Amino acid sequence: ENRRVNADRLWDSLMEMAKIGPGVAGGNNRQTLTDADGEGRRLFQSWCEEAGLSMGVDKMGTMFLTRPGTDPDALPVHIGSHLDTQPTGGKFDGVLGVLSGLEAVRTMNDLGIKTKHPIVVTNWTNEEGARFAPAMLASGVFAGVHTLEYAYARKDPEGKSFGDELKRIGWLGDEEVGARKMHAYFEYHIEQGPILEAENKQIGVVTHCQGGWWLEFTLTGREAHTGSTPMDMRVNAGLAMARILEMVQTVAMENQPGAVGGVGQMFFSPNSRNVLPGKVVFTVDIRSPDQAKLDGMRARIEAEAPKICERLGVGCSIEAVGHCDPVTFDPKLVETVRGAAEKLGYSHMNLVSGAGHDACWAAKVAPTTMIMCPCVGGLSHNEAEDISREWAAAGADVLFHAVLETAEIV
Amino acid sequence: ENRRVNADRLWDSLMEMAKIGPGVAGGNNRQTLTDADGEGRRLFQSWCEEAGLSMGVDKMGTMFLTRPGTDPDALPVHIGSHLDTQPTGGKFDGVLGVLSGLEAVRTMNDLGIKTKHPIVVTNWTNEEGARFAPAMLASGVFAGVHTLEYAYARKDPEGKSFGDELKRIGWLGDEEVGARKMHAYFEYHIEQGPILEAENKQIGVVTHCQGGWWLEFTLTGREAHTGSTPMDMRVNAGLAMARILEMVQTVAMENQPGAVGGVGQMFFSPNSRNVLPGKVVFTVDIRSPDQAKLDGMRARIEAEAPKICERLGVGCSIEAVGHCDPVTFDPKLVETVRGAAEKLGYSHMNLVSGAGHDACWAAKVAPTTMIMCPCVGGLSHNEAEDISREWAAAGADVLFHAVLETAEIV
Ligand SMILES: NC(=O)N[C@@H](Cc1ccc(O)cc1)C(=O)O
Ligand SMILES: NC(=O)N[C@@H](Cc1ccc(O)cc1)C(=O)O
Ligand SMILES: [Cl-]
Ligand SMILES: [Zn+2]
Ligand SMILES: [Zn+2]
Ligand SMILES: [Zn+2]
Ligand SMILES: [Zn+2]
Repeated sequence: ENRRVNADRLWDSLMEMAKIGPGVAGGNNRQTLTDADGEGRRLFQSWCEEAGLSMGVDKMGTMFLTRPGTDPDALPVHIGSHLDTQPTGGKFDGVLGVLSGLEAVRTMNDLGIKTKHPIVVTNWTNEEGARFAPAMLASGVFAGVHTLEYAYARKDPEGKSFGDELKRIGWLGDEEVGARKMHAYFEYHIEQGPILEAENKQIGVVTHCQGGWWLEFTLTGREAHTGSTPMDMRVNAGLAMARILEMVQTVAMENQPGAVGGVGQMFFSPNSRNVLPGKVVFTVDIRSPDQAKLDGMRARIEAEAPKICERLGVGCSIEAVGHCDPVTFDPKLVETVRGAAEKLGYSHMNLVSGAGHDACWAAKVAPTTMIMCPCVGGLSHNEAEDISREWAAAGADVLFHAVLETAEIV
Repeated sequence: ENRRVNADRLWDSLMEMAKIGPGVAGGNNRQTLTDADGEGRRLFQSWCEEAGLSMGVDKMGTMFLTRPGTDPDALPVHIGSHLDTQPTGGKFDGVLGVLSGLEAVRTMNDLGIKTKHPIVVTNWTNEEGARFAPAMLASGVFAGVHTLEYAYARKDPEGKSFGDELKRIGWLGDEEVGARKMHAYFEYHIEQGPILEAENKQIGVVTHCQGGWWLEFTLTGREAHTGSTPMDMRVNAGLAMARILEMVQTVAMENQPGAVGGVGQMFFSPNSRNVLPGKVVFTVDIRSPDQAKLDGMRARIEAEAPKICERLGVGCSIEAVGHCDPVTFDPKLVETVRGAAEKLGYSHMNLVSGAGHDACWAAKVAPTTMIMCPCVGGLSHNEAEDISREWAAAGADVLFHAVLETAEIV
């Protein structure tokens, strides 16, 4: 209640990691299994070892940095997030949670605090799902949602497989994925939504996570000349994609509040200015806090889209390339978080997470919750993503205390 | 009337060139200024020199192969097309006209025919405008529509410039672009439309070319998280693009008959599945045989599209990256072509060309017309583009006789 993390030390570690794999506007382009990700993992590794943590790496490249407890038989409390970013990443999505875990350890060392349960700072591979789909791939293997082989065979847009890239940057570890058992899992993360800033609250007590689908459409047209083909003879997969995006906007807007839909990825083949496309590939991202509502939006998109296509002579094929159902966080750990906020005198409210997180898969296999701090305009997945020294430190303080309650001081 | 070209020799030259830069389905991917194009140009060069033609090359890489006439004062009759293809090219778009020119020369040699006017077989650089926009770039320089510098600075999607690529494959010539004066220019080309096949006509007597615009849209959104951004806070340039494609389909359909509108090329940035795009870039291709109608479709697309975008918070920027006005071919050469068809006993009808061609720029600077043969289902810019030995030869015969009438036998 007096005991606080070092704000300047946390902040300084965030500005140092921001320099690894810079974007073009003061954010980060440090995507999974690139060289810059390798550099980021090594920097994090070295900081952690100077803090007395010992490293284990699983076959999905997930890094576990351990601070032993006083009971050698006791299961660990993990503090988790990701160091991998979007191509237009901010400095804080993922990174905040991992380096807050480090700061909590450093503070314990500064105060010579021992715990019953070990504490394990965790960096999951390919949270973002920008380079290889799905998102939360490593934590999904951990929870048994995906096989190792399935994960290894994911390809980026240049055709490189996840497995090979992991091996290339040198982070294929020896531990079986998901062989570690957790006593509890905590994730500190920026909100990525406008609510905490708009309501003037310092801490978000995360109760639930909204679920989502990634539906990948492959539409088949007929390559043909854009100048000499009569309109009544075109098989236009581009127009079909256009009508499908409009229909997604309608489904989302007919399902307010608590529903989003949209598309961020799109490919045309062969992508010539005077050739109607033979393939159009894109991903629809739909999400709701409410399972039945999410099921209903999916069924509907999947029924209406083939009819848009059939009206145009266009072939339509859909694959789920990502899926997380809504999650309810562990009520006991939710109280610990609220309690830590109150003990510390920090304004707080409950919150549903808008994004998915590795925490959502962690909750399959262990008591789990999350903590959020505010971010400016709820902007995230943009280089302009912004938090203050003061916001970051507040939530880290809450993380510190929640973890100590759960790991048990001696 | 007895004198016909060698159908097996023409056809065999088409099947030989088809083996250079193969596609993935028995067409061709032999785009401008690739190594495959270098190889195609060299094969054509060697066939022409075996036929006693002498070569000049301009600074745009256009190849002029000359057969002398007996009048020292007389300007040449050119036979023109292109050997460069789309990524999903057929074996016949462009190639038919260039190798028919060669076949006509070989037949003149076989019959020992001399002409008053010299004959110049012409292969123009970057007709297709698939790799570098605009289309008909070299012939455009020739007719004075584009500067040499502007042409050299065109970039492909990987950032290579036209100028450098021309130099690399070894086709930068020494002649000033457009220094040659032509007496007349003829282009034999497949129809790329269904009409000749459907009407059971062997020869298309081309009277006009429909004109067109390439309008390149750059839409500006805000990169944002596709799960955690509320719908009322998204600036969705993808949805804006979707509504613009639908508006184009409406403008085209409301301008029937004689209007086409469509999109073959599209880029999203940064093209991650969970990041709404910051940039969406695409090209709208609009065409009409009627100038006022084409003008009107452009004004309308250019007025309605910024309003679609402004309603979504999206910034809108439009640049013309290609333009040819409707062309009326030289009526005297049109009669020569009709006459050759009649002399030979080939069924014929008039046609407006759906595509643009180098012929359209040639017509700025010399009497010009085109000859078409049928193609199956009017399918073109597709590897499955199809003509028969019999169709190809008939139109070449008409080319031969039209050119002889115009160049004048001795
Ligand atoms: N904070 C963050 O990196 N989160 C990702 C993870 C995710 C993506 C798709 C999905 O279906 C479930 C989770 C995001 O929601 O974009
Ligand atoms: N041979 C061929 O396929 N021709 C091209 C040329 C063209 C392109 C754009 C334009 O505005 C005018 C002409 C096509 O029609 O796409
Ligand atoms: Cl090449
Ligand atoms: Zn995250
Ligand atoms: Zn993220
Ligand atoms: Zn052509
Ligand atoms: Zn073409």
